[PDB]
Amino acid sequence: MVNIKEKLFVYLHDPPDKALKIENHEERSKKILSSGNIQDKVKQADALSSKTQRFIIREPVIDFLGRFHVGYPVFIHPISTEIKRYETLEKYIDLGRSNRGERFVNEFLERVSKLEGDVLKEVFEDASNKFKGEESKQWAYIWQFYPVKLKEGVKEFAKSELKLKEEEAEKFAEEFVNLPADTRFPDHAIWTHLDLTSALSVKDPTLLRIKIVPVQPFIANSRKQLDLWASSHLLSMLMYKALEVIVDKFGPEHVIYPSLRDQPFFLKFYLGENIGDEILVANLPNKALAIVSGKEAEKIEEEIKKRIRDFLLQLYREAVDWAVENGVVKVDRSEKDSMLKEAYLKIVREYFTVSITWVSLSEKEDIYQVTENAGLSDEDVKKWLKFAEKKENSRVLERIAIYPLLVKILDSLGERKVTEERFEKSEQLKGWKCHVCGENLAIFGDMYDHDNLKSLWLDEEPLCPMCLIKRYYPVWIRSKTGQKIRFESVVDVALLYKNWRKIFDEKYGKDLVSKAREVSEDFVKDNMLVDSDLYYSSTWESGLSIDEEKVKEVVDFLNAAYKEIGNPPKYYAILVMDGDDMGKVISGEVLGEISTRIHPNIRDYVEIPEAKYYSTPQVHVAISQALANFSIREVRSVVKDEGLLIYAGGDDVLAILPVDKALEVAYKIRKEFGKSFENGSLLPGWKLSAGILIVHYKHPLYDALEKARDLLNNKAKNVPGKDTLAIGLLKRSGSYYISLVGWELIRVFYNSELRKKLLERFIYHVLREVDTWPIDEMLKFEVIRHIKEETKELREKIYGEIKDLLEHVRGNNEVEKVRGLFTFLKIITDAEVFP
Ligand SMILES: [Mn+2]
Ligand SMILES: [Mn+2]
Ligand SMILES: [Mn+2]
Ligand SMILES: [Mn+2]
Ligand SMILES: [Zn+2]
Repeated sequence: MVNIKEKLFVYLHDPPDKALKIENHEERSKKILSSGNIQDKVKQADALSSKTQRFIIREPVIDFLGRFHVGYPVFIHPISTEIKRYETLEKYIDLGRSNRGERFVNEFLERVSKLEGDVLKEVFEDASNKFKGEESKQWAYIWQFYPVKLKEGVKEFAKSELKLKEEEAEKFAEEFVNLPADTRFPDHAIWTHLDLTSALSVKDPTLLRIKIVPVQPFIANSRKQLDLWASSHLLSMLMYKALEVIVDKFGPEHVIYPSLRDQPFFLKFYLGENIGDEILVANLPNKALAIVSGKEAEKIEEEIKKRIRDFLLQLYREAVDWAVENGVVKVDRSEKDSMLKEAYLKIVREYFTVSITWVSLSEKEDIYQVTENAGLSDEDVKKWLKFAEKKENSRVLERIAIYPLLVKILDSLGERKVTEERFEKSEQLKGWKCHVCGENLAIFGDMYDHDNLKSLWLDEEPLCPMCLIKRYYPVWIRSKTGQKIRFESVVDVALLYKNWRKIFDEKYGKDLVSKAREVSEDFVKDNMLVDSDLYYSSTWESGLSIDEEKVKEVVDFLNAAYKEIGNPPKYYAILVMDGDDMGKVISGEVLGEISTRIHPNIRDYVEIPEAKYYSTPQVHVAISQALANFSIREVRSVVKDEGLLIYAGGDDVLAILPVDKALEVAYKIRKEFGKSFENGSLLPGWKLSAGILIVHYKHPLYDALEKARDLLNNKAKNVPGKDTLAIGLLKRSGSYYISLVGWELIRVFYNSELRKKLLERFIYHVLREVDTWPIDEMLKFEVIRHIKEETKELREKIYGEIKDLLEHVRGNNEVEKVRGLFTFLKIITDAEVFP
């Protein structure tokens, strides 16, 4: 139901360069739109936005080209409260004003508006050319690529017409595109404001919350890395199928969370853009927030559920066909027909529960009634409401004025629904269970004895419908995107340690392949080993799936290689990260004081309640965009091809890394999640906790994921103030070493001379002594004990370093701190884990 002209008008009610001049900005919007159409609903949208405002200006103006003017405008990070100044823009504007004054102002404005109009026209043309039939895809394309093409055009304008250097031009454009929407409260960029106006320009706008469950039972129950990735990615695809409805009916700017801008799924499967291996990463969470017209709410709920069910069923059908064709199931046409029986289709149908809930944004009601019935009543909240009541002179208001609490409310309701629908879930047939998961009925399981059931399946491994879908999914992604993950096995990731696989392939690869051929022709496929574990001599020594004792020759060959280039890495690392109190960040209760959000100069001219800063919807959109930038760009940039980044949607991250790269990667992802700005774009100015679990490759994956999630949720997030890294080493021995450590310790230790000496006895004795010991003296004794002019310096320096490191260790008393620090030291200094 998308009409592109009206959408362009209501969207560009304000110009992108509103920050540049506040005076007569509607006129510039009229010029930009003049290329398209002629410049209502926007009034209602503006009023609804105005209801969220928590200020009364006591009239001051902040503007680059203004004439009472209170100075140039800056940008303030919503979470960080860090101030970002438009340096290049400021300089150029100042020099221009100095040289030609007002004439320069009008001429420059006319030029800039001419450029924005041009770019808008070109983009519109591209949209109409690429998507002739469908207006929805057109608007999606325009909304997506407009700020980009604008950035390129402004960069060209600065480089050519203004004769600026490459760096200065890039800065000029990046600062131009990321201008604020309200110079008084530069929490958010102009684009998020445009998005909100367009979203709220619809009749009876309502807030829609979507949740798809279960995440963990589906994901964490994986036996293979490929199955894990498949699970995460399939979940993300389900969320994309859900959001596709919203994008179709309304547009991408209607989705508050997650932000759809630069989303690989949105770009590839909707805008048809050609995408690389970045599509392999799962960037969409299982929770979503959108703005939808009130009349069409239920219809859209049914439509989302319908699309998800249908997609899953088609996926299952294609899966069945694939399985029958490639020999995954050795079956005849009658049985193939039986594979699609109502029971299995029903399993597929009812596995995923989708809870959609909504609340009208513009239906007036008592603020206090809403919050009290909700139970969201703090001392701060009461003041926050009182200010609104006094400002609007009305006790009852549109509930959008209580937007943050509303979201909370919605979440609550959603949660309950999740339970209810789960209670009314039909029991599953009684039968033999899937060999992969062990919780779902296997196909043919109800109809056959276990032996016969085993005979029907490849490698004697019966599959449930969901696991069959899960097995077919990588082929499906390969067909739809031309992409497959670089590392299929967990051993693939483990062997990245010190480039062991590359070095070994280069030196002894062909010989290992040939001797493998000597043992059997099954082990070698496409001149490569069919499985990576065949790189280990142990696999050949014992368990295999007889043959001549030539296998032993291979083994000795491998052992010889191990003598020459070192032993192969049998350990890998699971990195699971999550943001600290993210919900409280979004609601804004943790974020702190409201005063910091205002431009410093107008602090006196504006009246503000003595209460917490609860997030306006534009702030929510801003933060969503920040999380999208982080997950889509930064995390993937850090991991690169050093490992496998399975999932990255907003705050939470899931990746499999080699043991050497794990700590660096985790620390750098945390560092980048710390940054407030990268170029023009925003980043989360916040903190996250993580869990790193080092596991032997033979260990069952589901248990490893369990212990990793355990490390993150029960260890790292249970520390006051959080922001901790929980490192666990689970040796084949069965011994489990856990160390709780602050992020800085990684950097300090990497810088420490202690590391240099350690890499090029002590730790064991320290752990032995701590338990019985009654401490700085106790430490000093041992440091002196294990470590001629040089030695006093080295003892003093390493004791100093240990003293520094102990500070960053998560322990409540020094006994704890030493135990943790030296547990960490035990973890790194393991000859088995770090050859
Ligand atoms: Mn406006
Ligand atoms: Mn306006
Ligand atoms: Mn999270
Ligand atoms: Mn970066
Ligand atoms: Zn299964």
